[PDB]
Amino acid sequence: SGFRKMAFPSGKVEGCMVQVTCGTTTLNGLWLDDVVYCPRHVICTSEDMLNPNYEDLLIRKSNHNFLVQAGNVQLRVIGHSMQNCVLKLKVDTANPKTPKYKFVRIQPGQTFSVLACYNGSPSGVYQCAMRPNFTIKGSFLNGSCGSVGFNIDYDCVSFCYMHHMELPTGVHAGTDLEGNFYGPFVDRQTAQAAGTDTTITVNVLAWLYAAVINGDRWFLNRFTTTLNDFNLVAMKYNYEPLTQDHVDILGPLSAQTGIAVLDMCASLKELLQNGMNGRTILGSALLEDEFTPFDVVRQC
Amino acid sequence: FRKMAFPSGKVEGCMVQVTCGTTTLNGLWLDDVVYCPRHVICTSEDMLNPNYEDLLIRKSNHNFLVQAGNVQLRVIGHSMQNCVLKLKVDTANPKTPKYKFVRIQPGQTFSVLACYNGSPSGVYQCAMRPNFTIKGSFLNGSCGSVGFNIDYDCVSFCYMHHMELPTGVHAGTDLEGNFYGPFVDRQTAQAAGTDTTITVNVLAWLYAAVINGDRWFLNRFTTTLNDFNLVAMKYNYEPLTQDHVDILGPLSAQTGIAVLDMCASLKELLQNGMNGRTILGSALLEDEFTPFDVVRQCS
Repeated sequence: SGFRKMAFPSGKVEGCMVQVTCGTTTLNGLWLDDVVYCPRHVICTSEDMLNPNYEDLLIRKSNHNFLVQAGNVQLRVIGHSMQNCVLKLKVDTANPKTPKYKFVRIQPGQTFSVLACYNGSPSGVYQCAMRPNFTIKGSFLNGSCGSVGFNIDYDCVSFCYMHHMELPTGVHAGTDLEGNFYGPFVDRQTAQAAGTDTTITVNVLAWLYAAVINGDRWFLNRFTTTLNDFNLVAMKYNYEPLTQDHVDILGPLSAQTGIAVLDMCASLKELLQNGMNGRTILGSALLEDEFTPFDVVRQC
Repeated sequence: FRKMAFPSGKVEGCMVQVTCGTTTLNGLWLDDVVYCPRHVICTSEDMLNPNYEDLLIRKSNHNFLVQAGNVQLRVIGHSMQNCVLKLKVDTANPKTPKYKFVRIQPGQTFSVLACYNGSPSGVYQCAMRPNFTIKGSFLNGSCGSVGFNIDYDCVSFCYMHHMELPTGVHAGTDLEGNFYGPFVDRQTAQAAGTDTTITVNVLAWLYAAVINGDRWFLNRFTTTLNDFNLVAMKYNYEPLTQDHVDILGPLSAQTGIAVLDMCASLKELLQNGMNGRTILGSALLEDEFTPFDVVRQCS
């Protein structure tokens, strides 16, 4: 048994983190080629944050107002522009540690690693999923704004997230690397409400398939259900509704095993009504929903 | 409040692949020496009662293929230090960090860089269990994977993966080749003892809940060092020493709750359970955060 939530090795990302300072605010930036990306609210004092006029604030700034520091080497800002909610700082030197990279926008349910940074120093790495209410549940202290999220292909780093804000509920909101927020959030200090967080049903189903592959079976039942009956019940437990798209994605898993998808849904419905009754599933005492189908049918 | 692993960049560039015959596994390339488990010199038919000292006398330098990515490393010498092979190579690793070999004690935490055929594929944080194994995620080919801690600029290497026990747990040595726990590097029936819950790490995690404003398990009572151990022992909870109370000091000052007061809360959590409640979003009590981890991640 055993199924550890593993994060990607962070090496390639660590040599791209830098420190950006404007006036008195300092946060983290991302140095790729000859561009440094960082959140635009770096140009705000705490008093501008209630109703920032980003265009007003940026026209009044000069290249020499931005201190960029890659360890002990201080870069020179040669120009700048603003793309949505991210600020792009062109510098005179390219980063020689630039990996092969890509920008992707993810959808809720997907997972990625986060390299938590403070003042341009990496401090830790963890693995997480984008929640259905477009928030992330991680450990970001003051100064982590600008930490980034990524996945790693064969050699290619896919950057998908950059941390902007902490919500009063304790969770964290951010943009893709083109500066478009995930979810309905804005870079203001106004009262923002995260929606209801729900369990990622398709993610739970892929994990339970990995359990039958790894020997566990005590939770299977002889029943089957329809997609509509299941969603009527899952909704009752704050579970995300399942779509045909989700069913097709699980296909190969239900091919390696004998169990049709709507079978596993009937089992999952029984687990919700009864609980665990002390037992575990792949050494876990809770239903895990932060392992995608792709992850499961790749590292069987 | 998530379980965070150290950044792995400084370790990534020290992993290599070591082949001898048909066996392939991971090695740790520091200065001009490669470290790897000694059973790399064993065939699957040789692991029944291996004579390592005899098996190593047959072998020569040219029986070891050492790959650092696309480059090849030439072995100029070999030696054995308890349970690890030391392969002397011809070129020094220019990515060698400032490093140190330390041995840790059960209950302590560290990050593991899980590898396959010399290639890092994942990182995660774990604790050395009181029965001397780790609940890890290693498949075939991850032998030789390393565990580490990062002091400010200095990497402390404290673990090297050797074996997988038939229960899901994994066993290993320090970098000087001394095993953690009562295991040997033979394919035979080996049993990991009774695992217990690291009580001092649970307490530090309750302090961390209190820092994050979750303070519902707090009560007016307190208990004694001797009364609590009586309840702890009954529930499979390692006894609490006076040193443990001294380490929890800085967290008792930040929060105002004394170790034996907080111990009265934990006592109540074990007897009556959680009454359908969560601490930090959990129905179970986490025991893989040390006190230092909580100071690191919080204050």
